[PDB]
Amino acid sequence: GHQPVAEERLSALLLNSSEVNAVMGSSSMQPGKPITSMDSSPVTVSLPDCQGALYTSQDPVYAGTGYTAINGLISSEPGDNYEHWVNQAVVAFPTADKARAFVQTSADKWKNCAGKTVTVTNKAKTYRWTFADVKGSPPTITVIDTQEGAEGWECQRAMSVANNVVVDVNACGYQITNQAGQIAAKIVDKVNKE
Ligand SMILES: [Tb+3]
Ligand SMILES: [Tb+3]
Repeated sequence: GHQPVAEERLSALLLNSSEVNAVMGSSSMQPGKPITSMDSSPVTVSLPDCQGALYTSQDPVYAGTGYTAINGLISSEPGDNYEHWVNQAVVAFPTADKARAFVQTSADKWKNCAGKTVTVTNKAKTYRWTFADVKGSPPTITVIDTQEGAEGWECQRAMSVANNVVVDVNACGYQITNQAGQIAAKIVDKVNKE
């Protein structure tokens, strides 16, 4: 079987509520409404090409890449002070080649963000985030970013590709090590079984 994943099957690739909870160490995370388009809400990053290194599914990042469809979910415990937060998305491309090219581009951009602090402005609010080094083994990339302050809030970004599908994950919390890497690998397993 060498057929690509159909656009209409993207939602079946995401992790369910049990799976998200299990990775994150929670029993109460809940998903929001399906996300079915790229995010074009404005955000300013002091190094503009680090936008994708901070957030999944960003319009300025995916624009022009040939993607055909995106399906995602954001999950967290209820309330304003959730312990865990996950944004998981899968992005369909016409071919494996185009999907892989996008991850390669992402790897180039993330490597220029590694080991740097950037300033991010959103809704007239400004915060600084510090990137660790880019990790992972082909075709997966990961990087941990840490929000300034004594909270210790952090996010791990993970991106991978299988078949014609790019897997794009942001997992955040106070005890981040490789949750986004785990999520990505589980989504890749779902792509593989399509
Ligand atoms: Tb957003
Ligand atoms: Tb906060």
